[PDB]
Amino acid sequence: MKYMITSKGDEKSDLLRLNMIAGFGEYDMEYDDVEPEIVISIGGDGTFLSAFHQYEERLDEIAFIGIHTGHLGFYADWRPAEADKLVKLLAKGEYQKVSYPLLKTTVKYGKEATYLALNESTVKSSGGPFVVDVVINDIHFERFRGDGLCMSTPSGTTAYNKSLGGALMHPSIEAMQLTEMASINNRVYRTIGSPLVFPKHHVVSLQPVNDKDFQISVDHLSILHRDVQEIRYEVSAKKIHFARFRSFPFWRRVHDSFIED
Amino acid sequence: MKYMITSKGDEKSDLLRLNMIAGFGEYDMEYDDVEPEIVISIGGDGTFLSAFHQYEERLDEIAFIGIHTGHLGFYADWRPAEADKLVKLLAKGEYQKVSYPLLKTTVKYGKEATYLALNESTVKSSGGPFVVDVVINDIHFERFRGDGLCMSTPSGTTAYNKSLGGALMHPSIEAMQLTEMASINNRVYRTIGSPLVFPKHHVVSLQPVNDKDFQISVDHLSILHRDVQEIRYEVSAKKIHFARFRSFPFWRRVHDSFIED
Amino acid sequence: MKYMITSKGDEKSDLLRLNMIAGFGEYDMEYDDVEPEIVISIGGDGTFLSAFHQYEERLDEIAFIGIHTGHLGFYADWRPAEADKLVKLLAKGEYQKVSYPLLKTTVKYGKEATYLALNESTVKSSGGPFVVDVVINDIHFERFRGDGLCMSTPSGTTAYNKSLGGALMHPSIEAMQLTEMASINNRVYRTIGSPLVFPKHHVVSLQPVNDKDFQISVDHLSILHRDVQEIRYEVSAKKIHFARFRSFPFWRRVHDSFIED
Amino acid sequence: MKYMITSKGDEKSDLLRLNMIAGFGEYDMEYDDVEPEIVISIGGDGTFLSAFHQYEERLDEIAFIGIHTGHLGFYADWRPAEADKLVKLLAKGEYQKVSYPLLKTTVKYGKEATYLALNESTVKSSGGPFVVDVVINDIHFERFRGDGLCMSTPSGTTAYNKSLGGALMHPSIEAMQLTEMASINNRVYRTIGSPLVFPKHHVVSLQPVNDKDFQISVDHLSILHRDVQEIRYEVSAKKIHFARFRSFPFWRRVHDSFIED
Ligand SMILES: Nc1ncnc2c1ncn2[C@@H]1O[C@H](CN2CC#Cc3nc4c(N)ncnc4n3[C@@H]3O[C@H](CNC(=O)NCCCNC(=O)C2)[C@@H](O)[C@H]3O)[C@@H](O)[C@H]1O
Ligand SMILES: Nc1ncnc2c1ncn2[C@@H]1O[C@H](CN2CC#Cc3nc4c(N)ncnc4n3[C@@H]3O[C@H](CNC(=O)NCCCNC(=O)C2)[C@@H](O)[C@H]3O)[C@@H](O)[C@H]1O
Ligand SMILES: Nc1ncnc2c1ncn2[C@@H]1O[C@H](CN2CC#Cc3nc4c(N)ncnc4n3[C@@H]3O[C@H](CNC(=O)NCCCNC(=O)C2)[C@@H](O)[C@H]3O)[C@@H](O)[C@H]1O
Ligand SMILES: Nc1ncnc2c1ncn2[C@@H]1O[C@H](CN2CC#Cc3nc4c(N)ncnc4n3[C@@H]3O[C@H](CNC(=O)NCCCNC(=O)C2)[C@@H](O)[C@H]3O)[C@@H](O)[C@H]1O
Repeated sequence: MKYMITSKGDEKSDLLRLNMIAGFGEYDMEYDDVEPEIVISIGGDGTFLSAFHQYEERLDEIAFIGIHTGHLGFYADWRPAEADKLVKLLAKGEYQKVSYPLLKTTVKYGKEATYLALNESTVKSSGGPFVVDVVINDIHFERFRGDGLCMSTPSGTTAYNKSLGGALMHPSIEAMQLTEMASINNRVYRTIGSPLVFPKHHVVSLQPVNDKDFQISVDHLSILHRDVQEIRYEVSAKKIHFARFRSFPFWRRVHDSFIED
Repeated sequence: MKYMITSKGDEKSDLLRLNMIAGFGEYDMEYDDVEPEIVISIGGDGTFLSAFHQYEERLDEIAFIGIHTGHLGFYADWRPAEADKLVKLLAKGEYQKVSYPLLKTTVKYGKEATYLALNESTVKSSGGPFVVDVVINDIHFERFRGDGLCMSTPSGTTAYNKSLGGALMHPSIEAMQLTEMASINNRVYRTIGSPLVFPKHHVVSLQPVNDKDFQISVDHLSILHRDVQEIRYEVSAKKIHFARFRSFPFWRRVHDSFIED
Repeated sequence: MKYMITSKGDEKSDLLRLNMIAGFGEYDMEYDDVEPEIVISIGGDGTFLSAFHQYEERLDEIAFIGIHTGHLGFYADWRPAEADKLVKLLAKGEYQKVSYPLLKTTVKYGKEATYLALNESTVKSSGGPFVVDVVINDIHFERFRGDGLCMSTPSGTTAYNKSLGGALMHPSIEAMQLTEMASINNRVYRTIGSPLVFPKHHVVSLQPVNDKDFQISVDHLSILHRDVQEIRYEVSAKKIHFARFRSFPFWRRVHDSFIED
Repeated sequence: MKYMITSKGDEKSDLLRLNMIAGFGEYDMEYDDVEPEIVISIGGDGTFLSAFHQYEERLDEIAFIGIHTGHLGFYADWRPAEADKLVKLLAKGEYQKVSYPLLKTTVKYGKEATYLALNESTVKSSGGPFVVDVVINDIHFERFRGDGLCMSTPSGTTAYNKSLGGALMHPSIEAMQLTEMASINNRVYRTIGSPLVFPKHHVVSLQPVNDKDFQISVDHLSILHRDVQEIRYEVSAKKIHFARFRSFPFWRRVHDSFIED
């Protein structure tokens, strides 16, 4: 297999990467960071998100693996001490692939840009008040006034979405979840309050009310967009694929990350 | 079609029912409350939940319709003024069927009882402290200490689940959602806090820790169970079917019920 | 000083109590559980709440001290290993007194009963729906529909109130805090949602709307009241007094109980 | 009395102001915007906050009055139709003064700046991750990681603080309330979660952990501070004073603004 390895870049991660490369040299494994079939991320979830975005144009051809060199990362399945066992198992093709859903964000102006999110896409104002109309499948649902909005994938539900009161969703559910950031609610201004969970093929559109400039973040890459006509969220047709070598169920992963491990 | 009509029993609902019966008499419609194919509920969501439980043994043979005689009911699609138009459309078979998921609860003792919920199943203590171990697909996930737990269907997400901070979920998603009621969280006792959303085929089991008596409510029918070994939640294979005569999208229904109408 | 010692009653607490009694015998200390001036509670916060209610008729004549024999108790200032140092310091009168506010609950029928709470007073229905009008200083404020209501003292804010989303309040603030349990909020039914913090001399009255039977709990002593006309909450004029031998600030106590220790 | 009138500046507010000025001309009232004793704000709460900050250096010499020309403003006690009755009552000195507490924020660098807030002071990062140590009366209480923090006065509790889950506090309570914005909570990172309510003379200090640049907002005036050593919050010794001409209790004001009016 062609493979590549990204590192967080501290001394620990860089040496783990060099040692795994040396270990891969003893098998029919070619290091190739243009067209890898296996992408190994060594670091944390931030490192793993950067790896996903480096290869977002070849998701259907890649299985990802995460090694956490600090504390547990949610997209990590290996500790550094297990890296040799990983090399051997990867080499012998001894794995099954697991797929998580992805979120597509489309930004239109006055022209379009699309982004793929593994965790979430959020939107805030570029300074002034944040006010958008929320339109669900072309039905006007609410006018949102507040700090911003967060649209999460299932595997993203344990990240920013969790901090905003959202529900944790198992990743086999093909859905996206919208959570509010500090909405205004009084007798004049009203939002639903609750997180909202949307299935595949529903489209959630945000439409400016006054200011048209927004800070849009996709997995914490945050970009100012000007003259925005619409921001459209839907579950992507594209999926990220994971190499899985043993059972590490999602709910155990949640348990280990939030309850005790 | 065989049909029947349940009424909340106030003067308004009883007369609407008699007038609809008279209207049905002018078509090939037989009143039959043993084996109806159409069940019409006139009242509110409580009335509609009672209708569902009166016929839970023939869900695959029945389409339900709700008329709200007070303010909007979530399971209601008609106002009383539209009852004549309903009679005519029902008679001419001018409808499509829509299915919502259901929740199955199994209670084992030391012997089993199962219940079907359209909104939710909740569990509390019979007086003493409520303490259960939460086991997800045979994996011990947390020990819950607090007031109780609520497992909601998708259409139930807008009911008790909403009041407990849960996410609102579109009913095409085959899932159930677990929410906490006032858990204890300190350095000794820890729960996940967040609502949890489970797909079809996941089993959530509650296991007593000390007290074995629980008050279990299914759609607000609340029953004391003694000597409980286990309470198991899963998405039912059974579905409730609705007669639909026009588009009334779920998110518009949410909008009309919580934002403005 | 006259003193007494209550024990949780496990082997550990009973022996600690006997050893402290023996230690007190070596000083001008008389064991007296009718008119103690010092009440020592050995156990947990439940034990300490029982001690407070055993002596609620002599609060102005008593300083309380808590020993936690299990993990940290919020009303506890001593570990069991420090009991000897406690005996010596108590005996030599080497302490300052600290006062926390208390909550008064009055229940009227059709006749009155009053209770004093150190943590909180809550109200629920005796089975049926819970619906009360909330009246603040004779001003109708909201009609509450839901599971119940919790009125907390400042030192109670870290207990049930915390689990219900309430704010943690420093105990020098003479106030009470009202929190909701799972209110219904839709276009027909509306509550404030937020916790409410009331100063001394404000009166919060709950008035039945339909059912007149309520389960009222004061520090987890829960009693059915029938034919209730009114439930009135106000900050008590009475205060619980603590013996303090060293600085153990409230916010450090919070830190140690919820963050790390 | 010397008085001045600020207007939101729309046609409606400017004409109300001119008509009130004309009405004041018929009494012993001098228009003076350098040293007014009465400051009348015509507009909304934003207008009223701007009036407060225009005169923050003479709070002990000023009574404020608010007129809301749009929907109810929380700092507003008059509708535009009552402006004549206001002029007459103000002129004849027919009023009592009411005082609300204020929040003092001190920012130190490496040099100090202080600000007075009527609603709240918030702190966020200037872009990068927000990470501060929270120190309460020189006791390290938690390391906060998340979007930011909000410190609210009592009258501010119904504003941003409310949107962040904070408790609503009656303004006679001399306190400040700290609320979190989307904190990270997992097995590695822990915050208290709950709002915290501090009495007079407690000092809450925020200390940078890595990045030293912060966006600090005081009543929605938002300013970048660089090279920050510390941000200190305490209840101000200074108070804003209101002219009151009739009873309009705080809890009725809350009721009218959030429940119905
Ligand atoms: N106010 C907020 N509250 C909560 N989360 C927030 C907030 N703002 C942004 N984010 C999330 O940061 C992601 C991106 N950063 C790497 C990551 C992750 C991750 N992904 C998952 C997952 N799928 N499941 C469970 N845990 C996960 N984690 C865990 O978050 C912790 C690290 N993140 C933070 O410090 N963020 C705060 C600002 C700084 N960020 C970064 O520079 C990049 C590590 O523990 C990591 O393991 C974004 O995508 C949001 O989601
Ligand atoms: N603390 C609580 N907070 C919030 N809900 C609670 C709480 N406790 C129990 N329940 C729910 O009551 C259901 C059952 N009652 C009929 C119904 C409904 C319904 N179903 C849906 C739906 N699927 N989507 C959107 N709205 C829905 N509604 C709307 O609730 C309002 C009526 N219910 C209440 O007064 N309950 C409080 C106790 C009294 N109950 C009853 O005697 C029977 C009407 O407005 C009705 O339209 C149970 O199943 C829970 O879910
Ligand atoms: N759903 C709920 N969620 C959260 N609390 C609830 C709930 N229902 C009731 N209560 C509280 O129980 C008190 C009374 N019980 C002894 C105590 C305490 C206490 N007082 C304080 C304080 N002032 N500050 C910080 N921690 C405190 N604790 C800590 O609570 C833990 C123990 N309590 C519970 O298991 N209760 C659940 C039901 C069983 N209870 C009891 O048999 C008696 C121990 O850790 C103890 O240290 C009542 O008064 C409420 O407040
Ligand atoms: N995410 C957020 N969620 C909730 N509040 C937020 C958020 N961010 C900032 N703020 C608050 O805005 C204040 C400042 N703006 C004028 C005011 C007020 C006020 N003060 C009180 C009070 N003491 N009690 C009850 N209601 C009050 N209101 C009511 O807020 C509504 C208007 N405010 C907003 O649109 N803000 C969002 C951004 C735009 N802002 C402004 O350009 C200036 C009107 O209804 C007004 O009446 C700041 O100081 C925060 O507190």
